[PDB]
Amino acid sequence: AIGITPSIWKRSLPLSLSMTKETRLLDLVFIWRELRSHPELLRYASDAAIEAVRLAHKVFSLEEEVSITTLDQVFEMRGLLAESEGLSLWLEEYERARELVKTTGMKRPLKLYKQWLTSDNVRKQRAEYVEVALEYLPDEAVVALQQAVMAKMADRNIAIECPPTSQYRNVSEHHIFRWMGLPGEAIEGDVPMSICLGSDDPGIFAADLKSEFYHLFVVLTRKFGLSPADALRKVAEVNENGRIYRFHDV
Amino acid sequence: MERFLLNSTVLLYRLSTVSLDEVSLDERVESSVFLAQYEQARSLPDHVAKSAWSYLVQQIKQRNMKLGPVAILRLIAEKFIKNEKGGPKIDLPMFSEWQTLMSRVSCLPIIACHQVFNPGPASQEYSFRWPLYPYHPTVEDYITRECLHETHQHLNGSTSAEECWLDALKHPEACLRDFEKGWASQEMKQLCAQIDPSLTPRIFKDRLQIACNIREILCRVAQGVELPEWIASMQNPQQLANSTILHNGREYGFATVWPIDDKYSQESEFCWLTGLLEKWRFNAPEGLERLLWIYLLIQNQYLTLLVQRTMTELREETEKSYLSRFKHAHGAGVYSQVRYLEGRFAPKSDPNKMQKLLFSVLRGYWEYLSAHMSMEWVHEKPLTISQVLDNLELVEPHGKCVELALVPHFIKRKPKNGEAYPHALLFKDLKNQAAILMDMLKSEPRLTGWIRGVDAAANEMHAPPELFCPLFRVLAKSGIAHFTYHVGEDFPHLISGIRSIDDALRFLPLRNGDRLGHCTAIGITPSIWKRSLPLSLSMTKETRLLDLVFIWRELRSHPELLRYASDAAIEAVRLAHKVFSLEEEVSITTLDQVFEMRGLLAESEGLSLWLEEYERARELVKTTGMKRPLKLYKQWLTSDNVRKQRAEYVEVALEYLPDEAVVALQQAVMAKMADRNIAIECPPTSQYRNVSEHHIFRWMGLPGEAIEGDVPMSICLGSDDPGIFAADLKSEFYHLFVVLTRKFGLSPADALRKVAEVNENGRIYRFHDV
Amino acid sequence: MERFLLNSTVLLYRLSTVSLDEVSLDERVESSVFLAQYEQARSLPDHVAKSAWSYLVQQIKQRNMKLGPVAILRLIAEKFIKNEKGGPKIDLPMFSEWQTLMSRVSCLPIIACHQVFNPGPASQEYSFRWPLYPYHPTVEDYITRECLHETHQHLNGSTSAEECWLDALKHPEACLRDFEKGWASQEMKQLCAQIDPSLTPRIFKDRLQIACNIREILCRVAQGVELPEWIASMQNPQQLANSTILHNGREYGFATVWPIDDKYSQESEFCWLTGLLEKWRFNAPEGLERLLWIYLLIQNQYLTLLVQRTMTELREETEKSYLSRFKHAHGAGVYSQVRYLEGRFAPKSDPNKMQKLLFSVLRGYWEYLSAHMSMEWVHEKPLTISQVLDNLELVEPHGKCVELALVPHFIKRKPKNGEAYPHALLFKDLKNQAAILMDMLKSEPRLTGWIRGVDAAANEMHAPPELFCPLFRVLAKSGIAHFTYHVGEDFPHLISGIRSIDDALRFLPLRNGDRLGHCTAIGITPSIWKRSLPLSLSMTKETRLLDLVFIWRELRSHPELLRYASDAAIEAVRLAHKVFSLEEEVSITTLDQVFEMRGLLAESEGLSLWLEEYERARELVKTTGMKRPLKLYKQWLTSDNVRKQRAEYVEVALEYLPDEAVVALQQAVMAKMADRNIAIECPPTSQYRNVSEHHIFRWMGLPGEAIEGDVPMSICLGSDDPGIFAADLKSEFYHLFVVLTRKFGLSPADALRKVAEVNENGRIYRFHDV
Ligand SMILES: [Zn+2]
Ligand SMILES: [Zn+2]
Repeated sequence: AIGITPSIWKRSLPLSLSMTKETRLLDLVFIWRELRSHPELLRYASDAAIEAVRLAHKVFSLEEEVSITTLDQVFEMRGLLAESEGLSLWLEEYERARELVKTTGMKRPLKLYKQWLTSDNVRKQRAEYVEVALEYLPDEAVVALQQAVMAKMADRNIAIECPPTSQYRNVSEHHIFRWMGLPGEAIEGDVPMSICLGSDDPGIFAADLKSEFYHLFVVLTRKFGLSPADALRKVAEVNENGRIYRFHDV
Repeated sequence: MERFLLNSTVLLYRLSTVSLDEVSLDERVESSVFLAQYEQARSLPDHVAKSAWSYLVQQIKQRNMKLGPVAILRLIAEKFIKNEKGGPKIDLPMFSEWQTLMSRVSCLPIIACHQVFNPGPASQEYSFRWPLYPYHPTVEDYITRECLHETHQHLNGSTSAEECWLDALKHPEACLRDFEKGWASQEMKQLCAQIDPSLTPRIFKDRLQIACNIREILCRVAQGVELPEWIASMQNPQQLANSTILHNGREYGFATVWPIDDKYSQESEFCWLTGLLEKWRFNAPEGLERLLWIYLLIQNQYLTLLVQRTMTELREETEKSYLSRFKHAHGAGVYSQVRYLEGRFAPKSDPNKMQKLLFSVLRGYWEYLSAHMSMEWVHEKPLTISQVLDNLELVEPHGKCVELALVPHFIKRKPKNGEAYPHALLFKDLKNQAAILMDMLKSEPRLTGWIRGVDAAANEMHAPPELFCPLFRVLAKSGIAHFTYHVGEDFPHLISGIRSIDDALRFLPLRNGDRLGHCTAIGITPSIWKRSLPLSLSMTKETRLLDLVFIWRELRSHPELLRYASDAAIEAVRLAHKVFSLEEEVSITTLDQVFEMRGLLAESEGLSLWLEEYERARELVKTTGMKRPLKLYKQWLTSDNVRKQRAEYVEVALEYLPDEAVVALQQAVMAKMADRNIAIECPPTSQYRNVSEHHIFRWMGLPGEAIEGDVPMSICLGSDDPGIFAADLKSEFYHLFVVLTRKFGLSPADALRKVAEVNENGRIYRFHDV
Repeated sequence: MERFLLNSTVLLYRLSTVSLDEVSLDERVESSVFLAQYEQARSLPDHVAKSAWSYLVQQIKQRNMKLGPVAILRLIAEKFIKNEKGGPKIDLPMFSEWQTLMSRVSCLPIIACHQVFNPGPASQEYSFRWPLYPYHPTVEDYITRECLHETHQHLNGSTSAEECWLDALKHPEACLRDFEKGWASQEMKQLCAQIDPSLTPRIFKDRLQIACNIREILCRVAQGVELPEWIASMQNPQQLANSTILHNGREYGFATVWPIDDKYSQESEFCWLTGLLEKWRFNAPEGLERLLWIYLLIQNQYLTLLVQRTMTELREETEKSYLSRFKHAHGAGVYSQVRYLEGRFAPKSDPNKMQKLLFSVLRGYWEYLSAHMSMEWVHEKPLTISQVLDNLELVEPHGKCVELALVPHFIKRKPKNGEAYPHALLFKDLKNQAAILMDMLKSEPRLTGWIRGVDAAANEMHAPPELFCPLFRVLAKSGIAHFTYHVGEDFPHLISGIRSIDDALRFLPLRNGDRLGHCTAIGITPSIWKRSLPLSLSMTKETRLLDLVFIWRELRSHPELLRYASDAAIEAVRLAHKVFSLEEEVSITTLDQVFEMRGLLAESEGLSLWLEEYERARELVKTTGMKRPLKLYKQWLTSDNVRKQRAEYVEVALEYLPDEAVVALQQAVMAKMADRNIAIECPPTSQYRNVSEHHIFRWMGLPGEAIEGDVPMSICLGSDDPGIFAADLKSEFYHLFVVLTRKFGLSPADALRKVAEVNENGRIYRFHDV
């Protein structure tokens, strides 16, 4: 999602895509969170906030007023174990909710999250479907969200295993090249992200890590015009990322 | 300085009160002229006026004339009118000054003087025609090829103020009846005091009678008929205030015989004036010249009062005023000057009167067409709307004649002291008028091909756009295509006007190709909008709160105006706190929710074709999260405390928002209008010294007038000048051309392109049936 | 996802095979929908489809509807159609999606559903009209002022595919006859398998009969007539495959009484569908709703097959199809929407049939004109072409109605196994057709004012342009002004298409103002021409050699492409070495000499009006130095070895020439076209995902689509969409306007200017008599 461009992500897709209300609300909250500080995307942030409050109004069947701030509070508690205190080694996260229920000001987020978890009406509304326009956010805004997630990943030093894989006609349109920073594929505000290699091709017989390495080398040398040395450097950086971020015991 | 001798309350009073044998009135004409100039054009620096008057006397004395109407008219005619090509025309460099003069003086005496003292070739028999235009071959060729399109004609009925003078003389007692029924109104008392302090209905009547009697007497001398004996008894102009004069024991009437059957027609007036000036070519009797002066002064005063403003209008409910309207829109040639004419009329609350008005309009149109094409007319003498429509169905849109599109008005009135909700009784009267219109359209479906549009004109502040939304929706379904609504004309604040335009956009059912109206609030610059205005303007709390919400909505996303958006939000929450007498906390978000429901019918569910918007509120009341907006809106509609607080007043600084922020709001509304493809009918109109400062040029994109972030908006033309006599669509087209060519330096071709784009917008956004 | 419930082979098979009392078919409708989506739009990522179907069921269930044709049609109508101004229209933002939908679904059921569940004002009596357009005042004003011009109308005869459905129902046995006579053809077997694998003529016939019977039954319920008793016996939709149903011992017919005289007319279809949906407004019987579903599916499948494709065409040889054609080109108003219409028809090999077709066309045109003007018609009832021409001579080009220009086709067929020279028998059949045409023009010289042009359409690869040059020259002398020839549509390689256009330019007798055709090869970019193509494309050796010679000719003078020119020359010499089985040395110069003689008639001198080109070769054989070119061309024409080698195949790399070189060739052909003032009729059409990638925008010069060295080429418009039902010139004009305004960001005025230039090119390069 953070490698595919909005340009080549909507190529044979219907002008309206239907999702679940829970995903729609969470997406609106995420848009607000990430575009609050963007001076050029404040309109989109505000519209996302307004739509999020509205959709929360039915999803929760709320009669009162719920602000985007308290919606954010509610949705930051998704990491809590459901059956902790609101519904040996497991003891820590059994009580992890106790700190939350101790905070005197965490009332309405807590009860709202409990409705989100247990209420049959809220669960039916969560499974409900709603339509979203393909151009709900412009390409610029989608790229801004992608680059924000990129920056988060780079800051936390989280690597991305990228094997070669529906909307790509040719392999030269793959997002691995955008991540590797090839001219014409990288976008202005991109951030390097420590891509690692993986031998996983969904629709091929008899694939190998060497096969994918050679495929990347061939694409780089023939379609991007890179010399063998430069192409080898680019593929080797990803391959070495595999070793740097290996899980093996040191 | 010549205008002050033909339009002056002081001069009229003096001349009408002193005896006709006084003689030697130069001192007093001069003093009254200076008083009139101080009252009307105060900014003359007190010595330019002295010098201008000295030059005027010098010209009169050198040319061996006497200070009087004949000399003044001769000077004006030599200065403005010539002969070129066909008939008299106005100088291109002098047309602007001529228009300013027409705002004070009637053109017919001047044209008569021109025809007498400087006639054109004695081969083109001149038939009087108003108004006088300049000549430019490019403009004439463009008019001949494309014709002119009228989209805004609703000012004095739809006729020029100059035929209203003769209509008043024809129906003096109808005019007196209207004046009295309306002089009880304060608005009117103030207006009468501001024009002529000691006017009153009685002197109004006396002045009308004096004008009629003077017209009769001067017709006698124009024909040269024997000066009847009772003229000797006539010594003091006040004697003419009455229907008869008493010479010795007997009461003689002033009436005489007139050549033309209609003695109150502008042709008759022109003939009489031409004869009088021909007889007085070399000199005139002092008393009769003073009578002519008094007649001209009375006419000009009446026209001033009329332009600055039901029954006299009812008298335009025959197939005569409309026939003259169509003949006038058509030029003097075979092919009409005006192609697509929009005809706006007030809808009547009586079905009979409505059928009446519509039959009159349609039959006048049919007669006009019959005078320009020959065809089998089915009913040679239509008597009913059905027969007139049978006749009109045969007319093809060849383009020879005018094509009519009728648009009923909707007059908005101020809310009254006690009603269920604001503008309840107004919404009612509109409901009954719309019901009559819909029953008409039913009983005659063919009337949908001639009634194309419902415009809501009248004062902006008296009813907001959100009140007309249910009516416009219901009419849309009853078969009324195209909608119009006056917005941005008069506003307590520029932000208020911009907000009104935005509310009209986002509440009215305006479809693609619809037109709004003047929309002055998004054309006038903040620089030239606060030029003689107090540093603080007072508005109503409801307008203040809505303006703050609008500012927040439009400047949320502006990185450079976030401070103003935040302050607007905070002030909006505060003002809502008293207006609603709320104890709890209301956010700007819920305020926005509350104020997006203004388009709902008040008596829908919170207080056949009407069923849809009777239940339109049910969706709102179904949404579980729309509680507090709903109850708050109900308080806004019904609560007596909230209504009193809404009518309360609060002060706002003139620089509450900087020029940059106001322009940003204007450009946001511009972008909305361009996106929805809504056109703006812009006629020429308080803060503009010169016509070159008009916002039409900003909209047209002239360098030095357009602002960086402006958006084109599809301006259409309209012949509506509030303060002129005898204006026309051709006159306004020529005025725009003259301003563009002389003040903006544009070549004739470029100026013609710019004016033609607006004119063609009239055709593109016409309401006529295709 | 709604399109897969109205156009689906799997759904049709399932619904037509299971009993009418099965009930509860949701699982299966869903599974068949996913199969249809995988078969048709494969690129949906397998979960977007799941979600879309879930949303569809959610909408149906919330609005208390049952999964079926009524619900699907209601959803589509609410989503696409409204009421604005006059009659229903499509959203401007939704028009592109509506066009894509029209490529799969018929519009009449959707318009009926809109008229039932969301009618406009009850004052505009709606008469069904196809297709549905969007509304924009600028476009409507432009159409009213300038009208639209049709230069390319040759796709399904000249009628939309939607009336062909009713024509098939009217003549089921004619349609069955055509299907069988053509199902023996391989091309057709492959097409039928690719659309519906198990189609066969027998199920074709059964489906037509089922559609007819369902139409009769549903007409009964639309009128509400007593549900005849034999409906109970009807249990399985296959029972409707036959002309009669057997209830108990008896055979009952399905026919009933119909209100309108023509029960197979689109008005009758609309009336029946409107009545059915009105009766089923709230619910419908499951069995009858399934019958309606099956009818819609059968209609859509038939239309898909028809659009993706003699006798049924012969049945359009009356003065009915042409009269409807002209009435449809004319709008609903007094003045025609289409001004200059080019009418293209296949020339018949029988003089009787040709006279027949032409009398039908001319009489339909005369009837259309008689329905719009009143004049002394000489022969009130013309019976012969001479009488119809006597009638038509009185018609002036005022502009009220359409003006017809007839253009006979020339269908090119693939060369056969054994003939004297390639396309000998084809050139023959063309010769006989041209002879018939010339004898017609002789026996009636006035027919030259109505037959203006000989177009050669059909598949490009089946006959090269050089074959038609003698025919076009002879016709030019027989009195046929203007010539047209399809080029650049389908090519084995982009270089091959560009070469074909160049050959057409330099061999056909195209004069100033002539038009070529699609010319896609010089509009499609090399970037978007190789998107799903194999890295190697195989062509014939003759095309390969000609392409190499063309590359050399065009890149000789290019300093940056000299390497490609030299390689092309070397490869051309090599390939000529086997193709000609030459032992000696042949240079590229003599190869060029050989291949410039392709315009010569084969049987001239190397193998009355025809005399000129019979001897045209004598000049060549006179030139002493033209030996080896002549003998080589004779080998090229006659030698069996050379002909076998010509039909041989060879592989060419997709990147044989770089994008730069291909663009250089395209721009060279562009420059040739601009110099010779040859226009390009560009209708909207495999490698384009979205319409914004069409080459018409490159030709129009939009930023981001035009290439640096492009040359304007006088593009004209044409209403020819290969894969849509119910398309129109107005529809394509609006589609171009919508794309320009929404995808390229152009203002309405700029977009209108760009589309208007192409439209006006249609008038400038019209073939009509001046
Ligand atoms: Zn107005
Ligand atoms: Zn074609």
